[PDB]
Amino acid sequence: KKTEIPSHLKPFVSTQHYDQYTPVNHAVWRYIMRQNHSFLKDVAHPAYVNGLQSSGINIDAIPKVEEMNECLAPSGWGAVTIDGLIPGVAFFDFQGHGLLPIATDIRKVENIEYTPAPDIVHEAAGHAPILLDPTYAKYVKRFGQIGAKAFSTKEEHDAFEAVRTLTIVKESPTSTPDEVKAAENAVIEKQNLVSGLSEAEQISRLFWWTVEYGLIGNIDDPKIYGAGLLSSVGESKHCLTDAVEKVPFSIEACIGTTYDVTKMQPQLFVCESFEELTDALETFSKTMAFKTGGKEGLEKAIRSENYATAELNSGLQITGTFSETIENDAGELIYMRTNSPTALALHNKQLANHSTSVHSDGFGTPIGLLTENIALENCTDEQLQSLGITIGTIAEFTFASGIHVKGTVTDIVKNDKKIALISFIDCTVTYNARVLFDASWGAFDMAVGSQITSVFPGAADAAAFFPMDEEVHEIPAPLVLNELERMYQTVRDIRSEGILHDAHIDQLIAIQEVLNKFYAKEWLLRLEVLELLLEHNKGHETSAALLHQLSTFTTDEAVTRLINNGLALLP
Ligand SMILES: [Fe+3]
Repeated sequence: KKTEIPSHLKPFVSTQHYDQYTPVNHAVWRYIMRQNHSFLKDVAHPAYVNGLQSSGINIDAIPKVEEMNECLAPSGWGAVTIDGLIPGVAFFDFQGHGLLPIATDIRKVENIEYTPAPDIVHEAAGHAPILLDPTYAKYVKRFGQIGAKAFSTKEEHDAFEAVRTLTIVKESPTSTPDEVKAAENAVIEKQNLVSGLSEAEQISRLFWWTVEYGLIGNIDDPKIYGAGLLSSVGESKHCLTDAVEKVPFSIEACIGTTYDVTKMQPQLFVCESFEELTDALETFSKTMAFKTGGKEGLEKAIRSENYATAELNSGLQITGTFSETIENDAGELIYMRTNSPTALALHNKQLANHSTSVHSDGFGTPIGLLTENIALENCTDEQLQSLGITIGTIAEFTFASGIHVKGTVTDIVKNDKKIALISFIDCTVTYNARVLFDASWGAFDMAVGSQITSVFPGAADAAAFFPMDEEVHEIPAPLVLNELERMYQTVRDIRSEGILHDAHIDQLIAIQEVLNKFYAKEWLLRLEVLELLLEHNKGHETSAALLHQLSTFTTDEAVTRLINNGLALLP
């Protein structure tokens, strides 16, 4: 059975259009994967070669994400297509559900060595292979669940929105250079306001030094598992040199080390085992608001200025933008409120009659034990009758804080044995002089709890809380393929047949003549023709000429390295 996509993450899911891959795109995939196989089979984690094949990824052509999804299903994993930049919490949430999110664009031939934007080479060929090791898949899935609970600052949310805006303007024909420059400046302004170390920044550093640039084994002879290294033979070769410091993995070093995506990594972190990473991630998770709860967790929710969920010891989950807290003389929290539409939930399921439409202007809740050391959450029906908490009865009780509640009880919502929500009408709630609830305001819904167990970003029932929009994407128009693309396709068609008859050899010589007359800088198609002739021991004169031309092709250092690496794989 295939891994299911949660309804809340369905809005981020797109479609891979295979017909948008040109013959050059398949050739670029093939060259990179052949180079990746040559070097990584000896220096990468042992799972890389069989893991790529078992993930549905082949060297000859770009992979289909739907095939990868079927291939990973026996491992309890899946693959989905995403279009454009998605929030970090969603990126991690997919992984927490055992789903690999893959952007399907491929890099241009001019950007084989470095792509400014991560492509299918990195997102499929880098992130999928080691998942075939169940210990690694366990770490990535657990990392996904923890990363989806990480709080970001309002400044980080603003910076992310501005970055998403720039990508839409930059990739649009209507946009002017000045319209782009403004979006570029908005990013610098928003990024400048970012300060401090959020849980999300720490999780981002941990993911980078493990899932992305991680090394495993003896520090003297480390093996590569990092997706960025598995997608870059150039970086993987440099990383194993003394030019890059190998440092033992630690949570402290990784969460405290910043990174630059533009330049090669100055240091890399070596783990002994995936079990070590999983244990360290769990130990780190205890510093996070989802595990801590309390005012410390709620403070992170307020700094986010974004939707968050507070879970009480009753199990009542409150989803909204938290805005204010009332603390006592000892700094202990006794009351909290939201300033936004709010929803209430039990067991990640929205309670009936407790949607955003009901709580449109905010939700306020006293938190603590009652007087006489009474935990209202664990109170029995008999104890509630003694307290006066019975439907149709005017209830009057005082919290240990001094918050005073008087109202006619309308409803009691229980979570199993525990009391979770007490609804009131004609209700007045007061703390000293301050009126926390006025009877003119109507219904008071009192969440029951003495402690805040967990604070996490987003919603407990995201499908109910958020609009699950079914976006419509237009199918892209069919590609028009020029002479060069057709020549690449012709070499691929001949290689697939596995026969090199006289007419096929004549076609290859015709292609070599077109390249000599009209395509002086075309090195990849020349390499593919040389590879094919050498494989079938045919066209001896054409092969010698192509080998000499490619060996002495250009003064350019990058292309020379790219050609020489291709020449190195020849029979
Ligand atoms: Fe990556």
